[PDB]
Amino acid sequence: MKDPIIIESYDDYRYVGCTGSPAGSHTIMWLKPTVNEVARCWECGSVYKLNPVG
Ligand SMILES: [Zn+2]
Repeated sequence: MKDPIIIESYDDYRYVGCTGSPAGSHTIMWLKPTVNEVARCWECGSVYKLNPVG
């Protein structure tokens, strides 16, 4: 929940899709960090972050 993984957004509130890793580890699933915030998986359990990017 610091800064684990980056999802390049261009919106403040956008979703993510992971499969665990670039190495295809689990299924596919969908989360949403926010510019201020973070979000956790349930399959890999990785936390993911949004960026302030415009
Ligand atoms: Zn995952």
